[PDB]
Formats: sequence, structure tokens, C-alpha cells
Amino acid sequence: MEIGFTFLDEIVHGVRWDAKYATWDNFTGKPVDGYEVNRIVGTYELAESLLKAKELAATQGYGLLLWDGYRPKRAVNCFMQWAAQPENNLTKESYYPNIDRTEMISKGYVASKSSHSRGSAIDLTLYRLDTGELVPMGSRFDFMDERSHHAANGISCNEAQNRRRLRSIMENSGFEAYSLEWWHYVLRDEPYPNSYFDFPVK
Ligand SMILES: [Zn+2]
Repeated sequence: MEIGFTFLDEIVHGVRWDAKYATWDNFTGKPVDGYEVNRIVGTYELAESLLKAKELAATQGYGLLLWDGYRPKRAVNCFMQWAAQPENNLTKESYYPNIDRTEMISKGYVASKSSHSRGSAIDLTLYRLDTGELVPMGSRFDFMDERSHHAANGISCNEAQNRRRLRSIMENSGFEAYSLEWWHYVLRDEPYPNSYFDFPVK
């Protein structure tokens, strides 16, 4: 494991995760290059502040489900290569109806360069601690639609409020949200801005 980085579960202990890109259940339909392990890797400072976020989901009995933390530059290239491929319609319905692969970059949904490669960005939801069920957010992880925006309409009052609660837990825990994706959060004062790493999630 690279220096300054860690598997986030080794710091944030009861945390739920599903490394979507080490899995076939992502918009490319296969595991993404650079993700060799079904784990969420991150900067220690990301882990530290995620731990505060995990604890602050005391703001109700909310638990965190992590989907993606540190993302290798080669993972970002793999997404770009995928966006340049012909449409096989394999993941279009679930991940990007209403736009196409091309537009998924034009519209700020897939980054040429990603904050994730700096090791301090995280993708996550909340689940109910009591009930153990996923907190409904109106759109799926990597949904790639205006529906996924924090400010989006066509999302119920609960779903919009739920996104607001995730956002508030994150903002109160040293993170900055991102308008276009309710799941994306970057550590506010991150150890390595301007550094985009490429060691594998391994
Ligand atoms: Zn993200």
C-alpha cells in the first residue's frame, strides 16, 4: 500500500462498502483498470474525516456505504476509453438514459482528470442504522443525469431531504459537496491537491 494512503475500512471500522469499480456493477460493465481489490482506498486524512462523518451519522441512525475513494489515473483513462467506445446499450438504461457516453464527459459527470486520483474524494450514501436499509436518494450511484444533481427536482421531498442530510453530514465533517452528483464529496483541505496518483487499488 502506497504511503499516506490506507484501505478506508481499516480506519473507519463498521463502514459498509462496495467498490463498484472493482466489480462488474458499474457503468463500464466490467472491473475498471487499476482496481484490483474490492476495497475503498483513501488518503489517511480522508479516512480520518470519514470517521468523523461516520460518527456524526448520529444525525440520525445513519451508517455510511462507500462506493469509491482513491481512483488510479489509469481508472480515469479506462473510463475515458469506455466513453469513446460504441454504444452496446449494456449499461445505458441504468446509468445514462437521456444523455450518451460523450455527453457524460461534456457535462462534468466523468472527469478527464479526477479529484479521486488525489486520494481525498469519496463516493457514498447513507443507510438506516435501525432498519439496515438504504436511505433512498432518488437516483443510483453513477446515475449521470440531472436527477443526480443535489439541487434536482423530480426527486421526492424525502429523497431531496435525504441528499441534504448526507451533504450536511459530510460538510460538517470537513468535506465539500459537488452539485452535480449527490454522492461526491472531497475533503476540504486535502493533503495532495495537484497530485494525481496512479498506484493500483491493491
Ligand atoms: Zn466521486
